[PDB]
Amino acid sequence: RDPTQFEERHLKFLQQLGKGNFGSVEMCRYDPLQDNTGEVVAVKKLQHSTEEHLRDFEREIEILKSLQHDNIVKYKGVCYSAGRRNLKLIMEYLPYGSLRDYLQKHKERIDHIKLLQYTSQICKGMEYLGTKRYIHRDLATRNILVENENRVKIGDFGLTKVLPQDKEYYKVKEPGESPIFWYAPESLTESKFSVASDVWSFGVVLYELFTYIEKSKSPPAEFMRMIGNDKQGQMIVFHLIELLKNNGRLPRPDGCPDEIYMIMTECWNNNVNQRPSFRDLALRVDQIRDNMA
Ligand SMILES: Nc1n[nH]c2ccc(Br)cc12
Repeated sequence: RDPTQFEERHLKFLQQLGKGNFGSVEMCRYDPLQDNTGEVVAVKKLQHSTEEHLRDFEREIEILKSLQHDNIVKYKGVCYSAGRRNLKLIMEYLPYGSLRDYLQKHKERIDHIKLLQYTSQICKGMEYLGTKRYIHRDLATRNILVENENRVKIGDFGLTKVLPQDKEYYKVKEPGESPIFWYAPESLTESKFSVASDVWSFGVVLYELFTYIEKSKSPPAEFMRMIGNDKQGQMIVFHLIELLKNNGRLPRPDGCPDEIYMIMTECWNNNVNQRPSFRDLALRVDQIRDNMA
């Protein structure tokens, strides 16, 4: 029998874990003996399993399956439905949930040493991803999962794209729901996504971590304040682009160490080529951890 081949009939629903963009994730027990002793897994499925969505979902599955790293959620297998060929992605279940909820829950009880451990781990997952020429496009604390107190993993790849052989960016022609408050200026203006725009988003993740997910301090709350809460729909994007062009930025989180703040601000460079590399960020973060320890 194939362990990566899961029969949907044996999957028992336990609880809902999240909904992002097109897919929904559920906690399920794979219980073929039907006695509640089987493994608990996370199961991602599509809410609207159209032709086009299914095609994109299958590419996402191949992306995750190709990744093997301590800080990337583990692929376990796939479910296939008879007939129209609906797909479910089976992944390891990480019991402490999303980093966003985890931090929002425990707040400052998670100290700076711990936050920088998570930062380094996120950096390393992204650096590895980049070696495969994948662009995440959706790096945010809501897409990072907590395995235990000492380890986080990048947990969703629903927007992930593979770079063309000959280009260092991927251009999205018809944008869907976009996390614009995590987007680099060139992603907003030209829909260009690259390792460097992932670095920009990583700076926003660093901001998220050091604000402890204080709601009034979220990137959407802060950017909306800066452009004016009166701005709506497409005008938000127009004014955000103008703000960023004029070096409008998220503020330093209260109590943030200057060395960490410096990293955020370097990630948020309008000049794409001047943003740091994930290889260098991992080294820099680990050095800061070493100095603190
Ligand atoms: N809690 C989780 N464990 N594993 C997951 C995979 C994807 C998503 Br979304 C959540 C989880």
